[PDB]
Amino acid sequence: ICPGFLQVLEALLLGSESNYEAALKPFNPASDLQNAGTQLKRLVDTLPQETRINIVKLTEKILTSPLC
Amino acid sequence: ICPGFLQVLEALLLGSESNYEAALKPFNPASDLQNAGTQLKRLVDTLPQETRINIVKLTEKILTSPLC
Ligand SMILES: CS(=O)(=O)c1cc(Cl)c(-c2cc(Cl)c(S(C)(=O)=O)cc2Cl)cc1Cl
Repeated sequence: ICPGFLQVLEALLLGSESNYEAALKPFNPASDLQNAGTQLKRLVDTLPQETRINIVKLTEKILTSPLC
Repeated sequence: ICPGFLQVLEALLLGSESNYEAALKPFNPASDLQNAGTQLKRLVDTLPQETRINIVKLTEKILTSPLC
């Protein structure tokens, strides 16, 4: 799952549209499910710039939190 | 990283607030980084109900996509 998911990590924060949904193509998200992923991208293109590098530089401290 | 991250998966979609930030406590997200995680929760409490079970039932089809 690590590999199949980054194309969405960028299409989500480092993307704007077309790459996020097209990135979900290989995942063939259910109907509504995909719908939620589309808006998921909007919320990303609706925040400032620091909030962008933040959730991107934040999801790492929450998931891949270095240190112990 | 699989384990340390679900407390946020629920605090994010199955949560509203306090559990999401408090869930990031153990991850000690940087300053702004955490800021982005706070709004991250708002965007979740700002969508309908199907969009909620969707991104939750969607992030699985994108990441843990069954089948091949
Ligand atoms: C399935 S999806 O593509 O619609 C999706 C939706 C969300 Cl909310 C996140 C997400 C997940 C988390 Cl945990 C955070 S955070 C690092 O702010 O908690 C931010 C975001 Cl945008 C990630 C993805 Cl890939």
